[PDB]
Amino acid sequence: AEHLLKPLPADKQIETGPFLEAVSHLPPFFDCLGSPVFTPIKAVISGNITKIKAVYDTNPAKFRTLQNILEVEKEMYGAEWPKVGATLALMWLKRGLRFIQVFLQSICDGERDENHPNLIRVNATKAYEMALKKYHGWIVQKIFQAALYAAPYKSDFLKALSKTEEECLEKIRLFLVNYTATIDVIYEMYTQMNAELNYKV
Ligand SMILES: CCCCCC
Repeated sequence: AEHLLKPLPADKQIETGPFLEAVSHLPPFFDCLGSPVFTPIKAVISGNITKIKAVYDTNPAKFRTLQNILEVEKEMYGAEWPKVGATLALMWLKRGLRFIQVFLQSICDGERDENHPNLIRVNATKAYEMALKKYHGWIVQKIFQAALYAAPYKSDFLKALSKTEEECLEKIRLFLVNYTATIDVIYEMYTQMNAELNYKV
């Protein structure tokens, strides 16, 4: 029916396996209505999940938590870390996840352009600016801007998730609870561990 993220534990040590399982339900929503223009945002999530899963699967106990991934790979790659392995993949994945969070939260808070109430371009632009734009050069920005501008009508977007709109929005707010908390904890980990990088693609 739905797929909520696990509750945050008190130690804030998110388990890798259930994390990957949960967020693996997110790329299909880019398909529930999607031309190839939206593939760039989808791929920031999808391609990066695949990279992390690959590392985790080699040794699930060693990479049991996301914190484990960072500390283990810091030991493994030394001074090349954190621009390496699953650490780098998750550094980008958290930004894709953040895009989704801000985009969905914006919609749920009833944020819109009064001139275009059935568009979601202001919501998508807001999310892009606060999640991803900072790490994007001019070339990649155009690629993403093309996707953001091709966004579907709000009514079609909500319809697709619900295959009322107010009841749909209610369910998104519930999903956003543990989803938002989890992402914030991952951002905070990256800062705490000095794993965050600022280079642009
Ligand atoms: C594209 C994000 C949709 C998330 C479904 C709750």
